[PDB]
Amino acid sequence: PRRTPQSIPYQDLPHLVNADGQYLFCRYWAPTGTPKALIFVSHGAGEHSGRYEELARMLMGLDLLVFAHDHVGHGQSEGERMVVSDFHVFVRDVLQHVDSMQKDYPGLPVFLLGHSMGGAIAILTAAERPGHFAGMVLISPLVLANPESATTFKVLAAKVLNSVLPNLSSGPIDSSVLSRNKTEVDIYNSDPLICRAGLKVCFGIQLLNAVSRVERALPKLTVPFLLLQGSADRLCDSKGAYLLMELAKSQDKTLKIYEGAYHVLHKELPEVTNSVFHEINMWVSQRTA
Ligand SMILES: O=C(c1ccc2nc(-c3cnccc3C3CCCC3)oc2c1)N1CC2(CC(n3cnc(C4CC4)n3)C2)C1
Repeated sequence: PRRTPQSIPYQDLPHLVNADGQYLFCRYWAPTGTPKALIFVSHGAGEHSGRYEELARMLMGLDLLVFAHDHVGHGQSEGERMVVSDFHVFVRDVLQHVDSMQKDYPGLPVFLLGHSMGGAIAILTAAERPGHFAGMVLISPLVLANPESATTFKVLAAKVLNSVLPNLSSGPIDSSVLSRNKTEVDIYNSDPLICRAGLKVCFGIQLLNAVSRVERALPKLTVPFLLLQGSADRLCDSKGAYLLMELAKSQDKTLKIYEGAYHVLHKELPEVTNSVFHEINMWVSQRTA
């Protein structure tokens, strides 16, 4: 029988088979009553859906049915770790899961929540289905990568794109730039389901594709969104958040800047994280009443 990369049979776990025949591990948090809306949680590179337990439980407490899967190559889903044939695979698979849930739960509004790479996936998902999503919550979405990281990575990308170098990777990122909360950093460094290895160059190329595709999608984006961004973000440059606010056509767009905060706002210092949870709670509550 088919098993996760951690040797657990998929028959023992919630799952979905994607269009490429790959098993995706799924998570669900459903309220005891009739849901007011559905919301898909889109995780970022290297991590997995289990990192969203507390946010998901908050949203479920608002009577939303929260659902997620581990993207291909991540967590408990299948696929060579941190490989993707094309970035759109992630978007396609989100859409499959959304479409499946909308059948089981017809007539409900559907929201997207995405962090980091998962925020770029959310943007591209909404841009593919204009008018279909009720709203998007973006936590430091990948709109522009760190300019310094992008420049040096593009040099590595040149080698892989001009030669046959299938194993080339970037150096690992220093986990301390992910959050000022050292306990959250230590937890991230301890989770066996998180891939903390240096980025394979082929995957980083797909992140460059994500950035290019987000740029082209902005003038089409009309979905309501809440955008949360730290001013000291070394992964997704804050300039991308300002550009998203300026270039999206959405009539309902709000930006909250957390001064001094690092990339992972929902795992930051308690004052930041508590505010992040409260702001998402209010924004979703106002749009599901
Ligand atoms: O999605 C991403 C992402 C986004 C942009 C990236 N950029 C590179 C990158 C790296 N090295 C060389 C180059 C690059 C880029 C330069 C140009 C293109 C590639 O890696 C990225 C990853 N995540 C980080 C990520 C935050 C997750 N988290 C969950 N908890 C925690 C801790 C606080 C508790 N952290 C892990 C989710």
